[PDB]
Amino acid sequence: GMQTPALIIVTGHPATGKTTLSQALATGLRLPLLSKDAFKEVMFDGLGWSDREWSRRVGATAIMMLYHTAATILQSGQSLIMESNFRVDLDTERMQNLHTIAPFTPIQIRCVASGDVLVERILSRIAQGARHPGHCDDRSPADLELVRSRGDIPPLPLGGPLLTVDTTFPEQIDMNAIVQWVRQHLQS
Amino acid sequence: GMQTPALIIVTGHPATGKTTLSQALATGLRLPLLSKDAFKEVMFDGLGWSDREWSRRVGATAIMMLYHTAATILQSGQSLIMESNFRVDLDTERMQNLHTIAPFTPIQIRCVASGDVLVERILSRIAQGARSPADLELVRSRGDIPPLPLGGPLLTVDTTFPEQIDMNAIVQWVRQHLQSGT
Ligand SMILES: [Cl-]
Ligand SMILES: [Cl-]
Repeated sequence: GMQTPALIIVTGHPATGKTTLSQALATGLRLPLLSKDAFKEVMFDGLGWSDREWSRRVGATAIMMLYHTAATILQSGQSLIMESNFRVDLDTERMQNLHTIAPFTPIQIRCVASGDVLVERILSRIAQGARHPGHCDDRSPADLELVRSRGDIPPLPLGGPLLTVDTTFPEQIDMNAIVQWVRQHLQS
Repeated sequence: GMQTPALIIVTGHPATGKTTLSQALATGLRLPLLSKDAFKEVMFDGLGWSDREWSRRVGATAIMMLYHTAATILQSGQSLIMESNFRVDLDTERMQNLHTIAPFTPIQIRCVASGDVLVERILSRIAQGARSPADLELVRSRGDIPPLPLGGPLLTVDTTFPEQIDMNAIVQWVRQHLQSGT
């Protein structure tokens, strides 16, 4: 059909639950999922990894791949989910540029959690190796105090609906309710 | 839709017309297009250039990115086009692995053209900012790329004389096979 496709943006600071949530949305809505960190990991596996500067350069490149791949999916009329710790200062204009070549209707989910919970997750994920080593995640005492005192990520000013999901206490999260929230908005 | 999605594979050696043709298929069928060269270009722009082994590594990584992206698109039930100079020895297994995690119905288009025309195109692309004598000799004498043994329909398109290519006919050839698999 001629309908404008939906672009579901899942954002949040690192460790706020955006990975799990975006994956649940992909399974629940049967939609393609483009994740910055997943793209970075494909690149670390193909080109190698080293230090934080390389991680940053690979991340900037992964973000470029995310927008490139999104455009061709949206141009086919298919909806999709994009997940990253999006930055208002740079991603607002990237989303505008995307919209110009591949029109979409935005739906945004922002994940948040307490500093203490975020610090616990960052540490355990790195200790238990759930996190790819190439990311070279800043895990020093200063880094963790910055994580702890950061507050919630600002959402992208895209228009359209926004849901904020606090994952501080995961037991309180009803994933199907979140999927249904998106479905209702896709239906409109 | 619950129909198995199609995976349209556009293969060919460099400069055989696989780029233009895959773009015509994407726009003509309104499907996503994943191109090895296009992914490589995004990576060179973000990471830079160096010795030609780097380009080789970037190429290998772009391919991995192609299969990564294809999987999620196919898993949603959406059909797509993948364009590359696919290699029988490595991409046969990668396509099998993809099928396991993201079932698809393959449709293949292989582009070919005379070596002389291929050299001309490559030289002009090199000259028009868009190649050793060994590189060019390999281009001229190499012969046609082997198609991937994936089953499904195969169409070979000889682009030595582009004026005689009916692009719509090719679109409808694929579209008829899509209707056949619905
Ligand atoms: Cl997360
Ligand atoms: Cl070409």
